[PDB]
Order: sequence, then C-alpha cells, then structure tokens
Amino acid sequence: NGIYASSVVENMPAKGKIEVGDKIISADGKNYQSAEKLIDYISSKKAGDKVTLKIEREEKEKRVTLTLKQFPDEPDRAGIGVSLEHHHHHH
Repeated sequence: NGIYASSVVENMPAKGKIEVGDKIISADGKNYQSAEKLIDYISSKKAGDKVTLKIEREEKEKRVTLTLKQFPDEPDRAGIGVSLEHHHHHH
C-alpha cells in the first residue's frame, strides 16, 4: 500500500497525484526502507501542508506541486492509517 499502491478512494483533486499500482520512489527527498517508515514519517500531515512525491510510469518520472487533502466527508480524521477492524468476517 505505502510502497505499492493498488486502489485509493477518490473524492480528491487527484490532479498530478494518482495511486493505482504505481510505485513511489520517495517523499520530500526522504527515502524509506519499508511502508512502516513512510506511514510513520507522514504521522498525519495532510490538508494545507505541501510535499514533493515522485511517481514512476513506464520508466517515466514527473514532478508536480499539489496541496494535500483530507476525507471531504470526515475532516475530524485524516488518512485511513489502517483501522479496518477484523470484526467484519464476511457478513
């Protein structure tokens, strides 16, 4: 998820910033050994703040400045931060 995207909720500008299988080289020039570090580094710092995120596309790199955002339907919280309880077995 952190070092390997696959699916992310929209409802955001998504302009110049996309995540659907793409790979993130680094954020803010800061490298990461494991997804844990990437999540820890952010520690929830979206909405108003700005960061530089490089993406890889078929051996191509792009640089765009965008302003982070927060769930427009939940400003009280930001980022999933993994909270999906294992309670929902299936039903």
